[PDB]
Amino acid sequence: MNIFEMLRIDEGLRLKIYKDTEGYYTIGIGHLLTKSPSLNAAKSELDKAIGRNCNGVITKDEAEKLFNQDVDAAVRGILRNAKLKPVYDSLDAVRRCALINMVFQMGETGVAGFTNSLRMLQQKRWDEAAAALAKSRWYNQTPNRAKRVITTFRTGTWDAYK
Ligand SMILES: [Cl-]
Ligand SMILES: [Cl-]
Ligand SMILES: [Cl-]
Repeated sequence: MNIFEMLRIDEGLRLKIYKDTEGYYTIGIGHLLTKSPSLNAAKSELDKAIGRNCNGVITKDEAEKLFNQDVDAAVRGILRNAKLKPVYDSLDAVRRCALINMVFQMGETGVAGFTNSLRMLQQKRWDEAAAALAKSRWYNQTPNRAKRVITTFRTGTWDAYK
């Protein structure tokens, strides 16, 4: 099980524009196009992103090229961020995927706001961290994917995805 398989499980795969759980226009493997209400602002974002007139529809390969990009972006953003980098440095390989997950989903900034949780991860206090993470809107909005990730951090195993 790797980061790509973990996120394919978490976000699904869709070849036509769609709305995410928060109502925003998405495509492929949780690739956020726009926050804007405009289905038209979304088709343009899409074409900008693919480099073709897509008309809200893409291929699998395309969907995969975008995923490649986003995961890479997610990793480079952690490794560059002052609050995130030390945490990641301190983690084992499995818990590392867990922080990649959260960052792909909520961006660097939002994950960087979970101060206390970050602190307990870095200190290796698994149960405490799991407890704080849960006290979040994130947990309340997408509880199943959240518990999965939260379990990844508590355990250090792929149990929850297996
Ligand atoms: Cl926190
Ligand atoms: Cl809460
Ligand atoms: Cl969920």
